[PDB]
Amino acid sequence: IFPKQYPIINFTTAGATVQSYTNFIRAVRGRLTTGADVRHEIPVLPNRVGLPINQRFILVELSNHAELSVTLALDVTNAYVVGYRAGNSAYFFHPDNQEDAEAITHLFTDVQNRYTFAFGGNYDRLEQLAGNLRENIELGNGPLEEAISALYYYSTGGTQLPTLARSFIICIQMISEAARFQYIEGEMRTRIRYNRRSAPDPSVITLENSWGRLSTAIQESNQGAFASPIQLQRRNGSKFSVYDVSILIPIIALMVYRCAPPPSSQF
Ligand SMILES: Nc1nc2ncc([C@@H](O)[C@H](O)CO)nc2c(=O)[nH]1
Repeated sequence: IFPKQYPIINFTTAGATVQSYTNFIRAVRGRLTTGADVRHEIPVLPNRVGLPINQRFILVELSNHAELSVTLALDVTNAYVVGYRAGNSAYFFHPDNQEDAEAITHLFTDVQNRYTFAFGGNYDRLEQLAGNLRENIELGNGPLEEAISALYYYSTGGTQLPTLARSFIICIQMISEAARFQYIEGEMRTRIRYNRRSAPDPSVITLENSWGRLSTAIQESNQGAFASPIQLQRRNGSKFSVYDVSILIPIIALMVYRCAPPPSSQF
């Protein structure tokens, strides 16, 4: 066996409902947050510094309607999708630094074929590759059915990288963004409830883009007040400003670690 098999959380597109999608996202969230380190009620993701590699990754087994499966690697410290495995191959985005390049070797070690892409996995590289921006890519259970198939066929040549980058973007939103924001799990539940496939709107896209910033402002907010107004976007593109963490408590599910557990405050 490898020294600690990282936790795997399974999900299927096969008979999905709002109940099985909520379950899956609760589980994933419950795998990521320390439990403790609750800043003004939001759980903070564990600091990358004193984190042992045998605690670094969560694996998500994405099954499918035609019994094809993909296993994604999730980085606990930010819920980032760092790479994936399909059949006997494993592919990882290009790491952003040496430390990450190092850690990534402890992932799917039993695969025969490992590949590290030339490009990184952030939305900008991926939108350019997909040749289609996030607001023009559809989300919902049918798009996720299509994504898992694409990732699995990349191994046996039904590649086409535009389609593969598009499939990663779809998968990053319905899994890591849904976990980061209670708001975005809500958009996906509606698409699954009505069996809709719709692109994300401005309120959804700006939350994705502002998560780091939100984590820093909530962690350095004085008492509950943001030391300067953060503007978000409405679903119609109107900007508005949030000045206080309470507005965001039903919105953001977890935060990336930025500052010191306060002094304590948990008990
Ligand atoms: N591979 C992969 N790529 C990503 N790119 C951007 C973001 C965003 O959530 C950033 O926080 C801001 O755009 N998340 C991810 C992600 O989890 N996985």
